[PDB]
Amino acid sequence: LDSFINKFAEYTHEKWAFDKIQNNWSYGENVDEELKTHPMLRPYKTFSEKDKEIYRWPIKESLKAMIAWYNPQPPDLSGVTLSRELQAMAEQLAENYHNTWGRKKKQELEAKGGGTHPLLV
Repeated sequence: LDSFINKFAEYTHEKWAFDKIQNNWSYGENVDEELKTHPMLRPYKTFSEKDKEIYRWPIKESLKAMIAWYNPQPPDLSGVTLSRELQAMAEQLAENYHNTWGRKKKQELEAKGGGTHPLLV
């Protein structure tokens, strides 16, 4: 929504960075079998533009469509369970993954030169 949204990509990385050290992916060049390292061992608060292809505007529109209608520690988010006022809204948030990306999914197989997939339901 605001400049705080840049810290949401931190959370997506804070959980994503924490398990790598937990699972031998420490640091040094990239994800690899012979190396078994963590490529992006760096906070997103002061980040480069390589994650702007995943986070930012794609995650902004994730948080902007709603208004229309190094060992980081990610905190626990399940402190408050989503009641039916919000549980059915996550039923709509999961619908976004098949609407925003699903529309691209229809435009993914129709912009390659053919192909069909049963997921289009």
